[PDB]
Amino acid sequence: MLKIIDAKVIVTCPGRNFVTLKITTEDGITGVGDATLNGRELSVVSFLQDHMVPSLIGRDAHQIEDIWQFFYRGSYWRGGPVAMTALAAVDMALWDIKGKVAGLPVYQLLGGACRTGVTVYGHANGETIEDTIAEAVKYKAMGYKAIRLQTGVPGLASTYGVSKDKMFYEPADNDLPTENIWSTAKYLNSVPKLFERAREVLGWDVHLLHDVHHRLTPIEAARLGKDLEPYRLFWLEDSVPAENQAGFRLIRQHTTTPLAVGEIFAHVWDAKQLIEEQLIDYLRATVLHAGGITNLKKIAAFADLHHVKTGCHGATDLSPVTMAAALHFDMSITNFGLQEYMRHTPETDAVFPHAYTFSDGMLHPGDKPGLGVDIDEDLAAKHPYKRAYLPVNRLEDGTMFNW
Amino acid sequence: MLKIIDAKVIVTCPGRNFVTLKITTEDGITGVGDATLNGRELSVVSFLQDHMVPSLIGRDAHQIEDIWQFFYRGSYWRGGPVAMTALAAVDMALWDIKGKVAGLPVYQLLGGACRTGVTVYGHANGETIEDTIAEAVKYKAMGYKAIRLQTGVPGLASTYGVSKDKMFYEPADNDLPTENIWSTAKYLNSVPKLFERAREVLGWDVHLLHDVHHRLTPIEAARLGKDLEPYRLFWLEDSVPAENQAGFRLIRQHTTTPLAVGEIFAHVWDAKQLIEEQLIDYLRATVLHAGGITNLKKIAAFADLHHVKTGCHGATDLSPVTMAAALHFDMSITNFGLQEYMRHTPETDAVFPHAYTFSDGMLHPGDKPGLGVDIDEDLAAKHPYKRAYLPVNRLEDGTMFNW
Ligand SMILES: [Cl-]
Ligand SMILES: [Cl-]
Ligand SMILES: [Mg+2]
Ligand SMILES: [Mg+2]
Ligand SMILES: [Mg+2]
Ligand SMILES: [Mg+2]
Repeated sequence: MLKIIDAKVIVTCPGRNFVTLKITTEDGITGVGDATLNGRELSVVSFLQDHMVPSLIGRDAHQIEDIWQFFYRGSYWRGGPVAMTALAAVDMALWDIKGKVAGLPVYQLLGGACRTGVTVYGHANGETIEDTIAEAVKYKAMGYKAIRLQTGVPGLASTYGVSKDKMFYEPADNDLPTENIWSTAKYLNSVPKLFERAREVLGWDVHLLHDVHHRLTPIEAARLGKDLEPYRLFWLEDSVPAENQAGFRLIRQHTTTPLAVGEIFAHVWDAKQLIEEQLIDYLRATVLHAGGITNLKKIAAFADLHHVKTGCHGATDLSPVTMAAALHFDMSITNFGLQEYMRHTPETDAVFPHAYTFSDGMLHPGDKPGLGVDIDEDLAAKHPYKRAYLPVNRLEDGTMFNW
Repeated sequence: MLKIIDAKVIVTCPGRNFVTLKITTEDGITGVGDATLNGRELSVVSFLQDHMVPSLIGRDAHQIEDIWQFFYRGSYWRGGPVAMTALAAVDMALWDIKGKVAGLPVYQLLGGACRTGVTVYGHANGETIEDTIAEAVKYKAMGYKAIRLQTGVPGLASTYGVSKDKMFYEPADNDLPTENIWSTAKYLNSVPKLFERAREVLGWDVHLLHDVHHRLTPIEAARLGKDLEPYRLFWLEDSVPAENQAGFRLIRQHTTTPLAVGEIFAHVWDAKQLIEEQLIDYLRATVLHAGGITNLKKIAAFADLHHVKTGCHGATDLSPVTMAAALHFDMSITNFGLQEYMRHTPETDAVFPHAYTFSDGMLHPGDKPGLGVDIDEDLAAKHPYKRAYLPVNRLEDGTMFNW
């Protein structure tokens, strides 16, 4: 029995906001879990500390699945990004604890190593095509096997994924949401040239990816996928908002460009139709926003029955605690596809010391017991919360749209 | 142009917790909206005051749909009970303001009166069948045209909906979740007798309802629905958890007992398959938990294409502000089915003075401009927040289950 004696929520902003749950057991074994929900951080803080945490106290930390079900079913209102992110933080901390008790890295509990390391993709961006390709050349030189390309839309002042930051992209940049303007036509007429040029310069062995970031309708995404077929993308991501899962049927009927979706998904139900009808090739859902290792492991098993591989999201708003958890998960499944890896700031790496390392285009979680990560509370305390929002996006006529 | 100059979240516990948003405009017109999420109340408080509210300041309150879209899309993570309940509060308050500007009750803006009043059901319960039926007789003498019946399960210490409270049921009763134990078989073998007896005593004109409260599988619910056909129930509610909406296909194939579901639903997507395959007869989703009048009006329109009527949830954890908004909505649609009405405490009614009245089995929202409800802030401040959780439920072997 590993009785839980304390559970605390820590908020810090070492370059951007992160929320972390730290659980302590009676004999001093601790675990951490990430609870960061970009642009709505404090709602999760409250969901944990005002509501979930009081029920953790006195529970046996060994009971991972029962605690998971207790919170998932016990909340009454079911799922949603706030609830599932809070649950993720508990789940990650409990797996961390399990590994420490077992004297083993978490991946050893989930099936053991299925690969030598975890292949990542990097984030090339620029205002013009030549700018983006110059960045991609850099990522290839740095040993990346896979690279996402995003580029400015001619005739629009701003677009998703293009900024002054080059090893990462940090869009939550203002204390009220930054407003953008969008034209779908300007984008559809321009973005295929990016991938034509990329293949001319970079060749055909490197994997190339693209995030549409929710801006198309299915018949538009069908067209974009066809236009991109000649360049053999690894995936085309989040092409259309996915609440209507049948929306992907039209895409799938018209293009063979592989499809990815799901960084925002909170539970299996957000992907069930997509997976069961073979409408996607990669599921982007994460241990952070879809309810932890416990839940993502179940989802991955279901995905593997339908040729779906994992392509976990990995933007900066997933802390090093999520990255550790994601790497243990990624190491231990047959149907791993790719792992996104945006670099954290040096201050973030200092606040969350961790065992995972990057070499030759792959991450590896290390072999420390548990997750192989912790939070330095003293350093965390030196970086207070700073309100910061994700941007919003409107059409040319002012219509509220999807960023 | 009606500039928003202030927006405050007020938390009060006049017999149970309620959260309320109050929006003030430049020239003094105010609106209120309910934001209460039973057992997770403080998470919505934070989602509103730490994240949404800062964007409300300076906006034109007339722009109801644009503000709705701004929050729904702008949060990035989409939907979920916390986000959609926060959004409902904003939406209710904006409609309140709109009615006030227009000098009309809200139902007059949504289509006008479609009926003389809003028919409700009440809440008969007791430990034995005789006790439950005597309660029903009381409600029938009070002029209720529809009555829900819940009764103790022989051989179980407790069950859903049975307590010492008789005009309402207030299950969030402890500062940690109260634990219950469940046997499906004991319930399936016993509950039809309640409705057999009810028809012998009450007759056939009164509408009789039952809330299964998430405790069956589809084939079990199919059986219960068949067993209850002789008694012609108005609806059989929440028979199975509904994340897998295709679960209702088996129930529908086997029984003609009418089905209701959805008090917990946060958005149209939670009901889309249920509605489009004609799997239910009544949608239970509310202006509070499914994103306001704006969203529920759209959902009701979709429902009406598939013979689905509204049966909004109306338990105590929906404040009088929700009930006002629910009644304006209920008055103004063709496909109204029934409105649930649990009584609030006298203290709750005093904190939330309201125009709506009850007579001859119907509620009517009144004819004041706006919603016809307000919050008395001075009185609200006399009743501080008190943590209180919904109960949890486990099977005989300890398995975490659905309450
Ligand atoms: Cl949620
Ligand atoms: Cl949510
Ligand atoms: Mg910076
Ligand atoms: Mg993305
Ligand atoms: Mg009481
Ligand atoms: Mg119910």
